[PDB]
Amino acid sequence: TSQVRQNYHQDSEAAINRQINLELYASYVYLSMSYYFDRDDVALKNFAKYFLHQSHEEREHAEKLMKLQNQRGGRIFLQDIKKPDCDDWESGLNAMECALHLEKNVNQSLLELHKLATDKNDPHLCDFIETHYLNEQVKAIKELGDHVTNLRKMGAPESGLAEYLFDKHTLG
Amino acid sequence: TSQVRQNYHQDSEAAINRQINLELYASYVYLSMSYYFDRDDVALKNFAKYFLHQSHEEREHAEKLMKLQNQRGGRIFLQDIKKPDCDDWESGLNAMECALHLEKNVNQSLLELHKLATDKNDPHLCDFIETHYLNEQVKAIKELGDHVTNLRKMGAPESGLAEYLFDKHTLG
Amino acid sequence: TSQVRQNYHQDSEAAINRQINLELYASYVYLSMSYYFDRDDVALKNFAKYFLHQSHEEREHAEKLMKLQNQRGGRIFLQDIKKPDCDDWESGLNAMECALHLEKNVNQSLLELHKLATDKNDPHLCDFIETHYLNEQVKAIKELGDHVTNLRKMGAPESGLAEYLFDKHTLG
Amino acid sequence: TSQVRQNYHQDSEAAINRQINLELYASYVYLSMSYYFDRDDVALKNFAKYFLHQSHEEREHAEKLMKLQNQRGGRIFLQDIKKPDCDDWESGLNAMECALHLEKNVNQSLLELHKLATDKNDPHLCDFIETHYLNEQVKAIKELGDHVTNLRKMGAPESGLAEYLFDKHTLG
Amino acid sequence: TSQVRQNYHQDSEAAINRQINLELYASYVYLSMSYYFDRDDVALKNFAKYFLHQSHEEREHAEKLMKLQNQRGGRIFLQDIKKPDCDDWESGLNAMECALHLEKNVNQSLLELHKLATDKNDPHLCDFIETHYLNEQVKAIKELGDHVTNLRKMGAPESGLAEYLFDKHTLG
Amino acid sequence: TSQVRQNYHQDSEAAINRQINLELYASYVYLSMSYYFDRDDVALKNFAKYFLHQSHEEREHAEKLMKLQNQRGGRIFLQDIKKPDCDDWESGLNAMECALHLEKNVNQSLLELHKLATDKNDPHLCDFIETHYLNEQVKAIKELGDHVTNLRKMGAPESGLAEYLFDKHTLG
Ligand SMILES: [Fe+3]
Ligand SMILES: [Fe+3]
Ligand SMILES: [Fe+3]
Ligand SMILES: [Fe+3]
Ligand SMILES: [Fe+3]
Ligand SMILES: [Fe+3]
Repeated sequence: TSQVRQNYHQDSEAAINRQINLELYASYVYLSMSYYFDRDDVALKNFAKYFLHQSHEEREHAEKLMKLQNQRGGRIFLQDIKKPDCDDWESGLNAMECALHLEKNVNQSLLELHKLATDKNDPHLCDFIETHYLNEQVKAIKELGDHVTNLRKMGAPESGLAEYLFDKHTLG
Repeated sequence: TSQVRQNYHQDSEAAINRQINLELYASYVYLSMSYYFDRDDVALKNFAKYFLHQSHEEREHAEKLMKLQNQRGGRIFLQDIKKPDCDDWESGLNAMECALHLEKNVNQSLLELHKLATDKNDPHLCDFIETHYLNEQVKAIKELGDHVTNLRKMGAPESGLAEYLFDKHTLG
Repeated sequence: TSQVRQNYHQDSEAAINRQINLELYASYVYLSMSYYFDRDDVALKNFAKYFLHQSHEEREHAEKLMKLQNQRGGRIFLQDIKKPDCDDWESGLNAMECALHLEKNVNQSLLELHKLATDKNDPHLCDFIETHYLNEQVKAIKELGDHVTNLRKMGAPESGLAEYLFDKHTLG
Repeated sequence: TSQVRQNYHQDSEAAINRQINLELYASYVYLSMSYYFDRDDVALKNFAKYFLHQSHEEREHAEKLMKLQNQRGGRIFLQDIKKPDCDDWESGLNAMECALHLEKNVNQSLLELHKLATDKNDPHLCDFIETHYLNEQVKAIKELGDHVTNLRKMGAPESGLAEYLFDKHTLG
Repeated sequence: TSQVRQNYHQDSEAAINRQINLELYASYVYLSMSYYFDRDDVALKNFAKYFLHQSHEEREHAEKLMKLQNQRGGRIFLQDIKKPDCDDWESGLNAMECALHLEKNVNQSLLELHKLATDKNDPHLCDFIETHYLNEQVKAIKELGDHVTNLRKMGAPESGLAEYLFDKHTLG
Repeated sequence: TSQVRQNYHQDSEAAINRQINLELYASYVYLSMSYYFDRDDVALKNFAKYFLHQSHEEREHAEKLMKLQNQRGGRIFLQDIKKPDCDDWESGLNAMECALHLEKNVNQSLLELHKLATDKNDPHLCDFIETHYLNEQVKAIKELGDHVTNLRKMGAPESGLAEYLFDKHTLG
């Protein structure tokens, strides 16, 4: 046992280890997306910048979870990061839609984790997810929904003018 | 009676009290409009900013009227602010059209008030409405008519590209 | 349903809509109070400034709640803002006492809302009320209790010297 | 009763009063430790600086708890601060080990207090302990565990070179 | 024996250890006083600030005595800090009166200590109490007597206006 | 085929895709290493900082390779990032030794890739590996060999003083 461990269930430690894997996978998906819009046949530079910064943020999220593990006396066990479930992302609209789907998946995993903490009487873990994850996620979900709405309104995916214009004004 | 009251008819005091209620209602309508364009299914950020600043201005208008009441020795009596007559505002064009309709309603109430002052020999009240309200209103009406014209020209409400583009260049 | 809605009960959405109405009413009460102390027969300038800034803060509180509604995929439904339950507020002490009463009413509505979130497993809403409302309210209640205590000590409401002196040193 | 009291159980008030006593005792223990390493026969200047700043922090923690008591309408009742349970602290390693033991004791008292708040439906108190105490404590526990690990690795307590070197590089 | 001990009687060492306990108790009394005037039913903010800074000063006095002990080769032995002899301090005037009483108690303990040094031929200890304690105490006693005089003159404790006014102009 | 593809063999494209996977794996190994030295039972803060920055660099290396793929008209295909082959890294010396082993593995993969380019007449790819990878790798290998030499000289892994001292002076 760790000399610093206090009120840290094995279930929580394990759930944290799984959260790290999911955040790392999310970063990989966004790195796939960013470079999709770097192709000469896509060329949406701002779409690429968006998913690159999202990828970096997800990595920061994983590194914060790993730090918490170490601070709670839990032991970080790492697993394989699976390949993004897609390689060709089609339009910018489909990529935003995929991103929303993945963010709502993380938020749920995070909510399930907050429930575990609430069920194991882990007030510190609760505050941590509330303080550093929950609202961030609600904020990403809303940004993506709005991106998706505007893209659909401007006529994307069929209007390439829209995706290009969306790139210059919003993502730009 | 107030020790500072001089040439202030009861009719004017009452008309001022009613003007305050209308300005407060106008602020509420614009607050409804601003948050309509904050929805994930609308996402017109600049439309939201426009109606938010309009809401703030209408509140300033009410507070100036309340100050005048106190300065003229009139007693401010407040009434219930009714709920904006709409909750779903549809397109950005419909919201601008509603805003014009409400501004022309305030200007008329203001003109009727200027008539009361002119009929009660209240030169101070007259200058006040002339100095702080009338032209402001003519200026809002013209800005809204132009917004409405450009939106209709660009193809709004049916062209979402137009509303989005209108948001980025004019409201933006 | 909203594309961004996740773990957001109808009860919570409705409770948020009601919280917005109460915050808007609180702003109206403080606007009534501010202009009460702008009368020539009252003339407590700092009392007026206090309740004006409180009014503005309550409006900011409502606008933050409306933003949260939009971010959680809830739909903002607005209701009529009732007239402040008083028009003549008597002394500065009575106004502070009314303000305390209304703040403890909001805090309770907020606490009841935090309970609903805790009962619907809404950790995000919980943090939101904890992060942006609860302590703020405890802080307002304490400022008002202290204002009320000092006013009663200095001899207010019967000592006009006290209310005037309280205005210059504390509110001033 | 206090005019500002709302949702504040007697149990919580009492638990807060006891938390204040423990934080004050912790400050006394750290003041004993700081001056232990100021002796001519010890002379670990940085060890002294560490426990002095820790002592000051614990005092700030008590003063924040006393402020919360006053803000919640609870009445601060103070008890005797017991003498630190030790006078000679031996090596720097033993002092760090004592400090860890005492920090894990405070964190537990804090966790028990968070449970009381969670059991009395005190969301404000909950956030307060989460916001200002819990993570701070997890952070102190981890800093001390690491200090203890490095000291044991470098060969302390038997190697005076280690304690001296630890003083110059880490505490220094 | 300490390698640095020279002309340091056991009586002096013990008297220094007792002086430390009294200074620590004085700090506790002032911390009780400071938070008394932070209550919603008292609300004398400047009275609170006064006794808080006094509390901090008394702690500095104890820490200087502990440093001297270490420098003279004496060994610091710590005892329990008793609870302030009061919990409710009534008026600001009574608190000042209590503070004077406690300061004259410390000065006497300090004078008795200076006598011990003069009787044991400890010129260094003599200068230390003369240099860092005696005049400071005479200066605190005079500030408190003057505070007490002005409070009694302005009509305190019965005039709450006085205590409030005293807070804004002198303590303020 | 891509409209920008010219002198880009399928073998090279595939070798680039494999290089990306290896660089991503290297980043994962360094992230495992960094957090190993963040444990309370390890606590080598500078060792953690070293492997964290190395992890970031390897990610930059992968992202540069992905950019080159897009610029040469090759299509990025991503595969699963395997879990670092170790979870407990033992001493700081073993971690450096592992890092050397992995860097010499990447350099070889890079050299094999430079051979493929030289064999397919791809002068651009050749310069790219020469310009951005080869020397960097020779420079990392030498830094790690030197780190390993100094650690072994100072007595690590058995001397914890050495690892701690190595952390403060070199990594520090
Ligand atoms: Fe994330
Ligand atoms: Fe207006
Ligand atoms: Fe509010
Ligand atoms: Fe503490
Ligand atoms: Fe003193
Ligand atoms: Fe690399």
